Amino acid sequence: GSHMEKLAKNKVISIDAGRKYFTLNQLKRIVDKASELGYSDVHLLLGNDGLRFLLDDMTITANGKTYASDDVKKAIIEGTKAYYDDPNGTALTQAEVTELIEYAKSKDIGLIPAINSPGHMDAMLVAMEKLGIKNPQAHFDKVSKTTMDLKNEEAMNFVKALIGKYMDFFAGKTKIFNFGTDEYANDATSAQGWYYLKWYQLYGKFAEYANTLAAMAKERGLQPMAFNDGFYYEDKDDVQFDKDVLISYWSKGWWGYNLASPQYLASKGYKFLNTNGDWYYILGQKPEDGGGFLKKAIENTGKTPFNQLASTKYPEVDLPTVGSMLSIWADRPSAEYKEEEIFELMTAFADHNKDYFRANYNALREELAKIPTNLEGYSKESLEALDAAKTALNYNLNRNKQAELDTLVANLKAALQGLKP
Ligand SMILES: CC(=O)N[C@H]1/C(=N/O)O[C@H](CO)[C@@H](O)[C@@H]1O
Repeated sequence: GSHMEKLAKNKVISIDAGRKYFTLNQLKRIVDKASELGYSDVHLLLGNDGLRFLLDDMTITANGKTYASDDVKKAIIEGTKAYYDDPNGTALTQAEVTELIEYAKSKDIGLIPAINSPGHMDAMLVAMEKLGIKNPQAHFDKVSKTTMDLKNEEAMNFVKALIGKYMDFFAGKTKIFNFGTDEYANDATSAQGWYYLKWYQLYGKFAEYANTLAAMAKERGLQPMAFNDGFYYEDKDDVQFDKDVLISYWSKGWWGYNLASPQYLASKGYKFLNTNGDWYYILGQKPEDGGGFLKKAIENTGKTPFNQLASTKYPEVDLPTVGSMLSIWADRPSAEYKEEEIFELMTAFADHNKDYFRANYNALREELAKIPTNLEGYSKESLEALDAAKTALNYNLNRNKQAELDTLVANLKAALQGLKP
């Protein structure tokens, strides 16, 4: 409602760097563009099908043994390559992600990492086989290639420990950690995972897994995030979930795929990051394919309100959100990533919501850096003018006031150009 509240909401661009590889530089250009358009965060899937992030030390202790760091890396590379051997690269390094966090911090952009499980973990599944964990995959109408078997303790201990090490790295570097939990063995159930889980009475074990991951996150000072799919499926509460989880809500599903309504989750106390399916772009999707092609995503940045949760009509239904997230996915990871399409889409979201997005502070930052470090040998006339310009700076401006901001920075330049001994 207020100027302050709107700017305090999260405005997030999501990048699926799990299915598909992105260079440090491509990610830095995304954060750049995120900063310029007044976003607050970049949500970066690192484990999503492919596992595209390796820590310097990947030693894992589970199952009463330890798996050598070198073995863990080699296995993961193999797992990720088997999902998709991307010719542009395999995994980002620790040094790369650390630099991306520092860089994003310098531009007032948070990073929100995601490592997906128990679904979307093709690469982890293969890696576990290579490390001597047999049959880690869930098994329904056929053996899953995507999802871990909830009954396999050996696989479960390994993954939990692996997610731990990832969370240890992000602790004190990022505020939020997304553990995902979307799509339970959809490839093995004709996209009816949750129905299969309830049918087999494994849904309770699903919640246990999810609740464990939320507690792990919290223990290490990370806000846990997850997608909506798995929580209180079909609005039933026979099986309980951690209430502290930030729910990234993208859709209520479709016929026979009966996700909890956002009304039901709100009534359970959840906060949402509005990740509306309407805003999805899948790299390379064409009009003729239906779903999230670029021109529909761009049109929806106007048509679907900022605060509208999927399946609800806003403002008739008005549920509290912490902010909204626009998502770029790489379902066919060999599709070409075309920066400008993403930029055009980010820009369109920001342009239709100028009251939510910050102005562009990059020019201001450039100018503040041109301030001399000592500045003790200049006149008092020169410095009074620089004091007054520095004081008149406004960091609270939204995207409707670029001009108002540019003037302020112009005066800072003039005062800096105005100094003299
Ligand atoms: C949370 C989520 O969105 N999960 C999948 C998805 N579910 O509808 O659609 C996207 C685009 O097809 C996929 O890339 C996602 O991995």
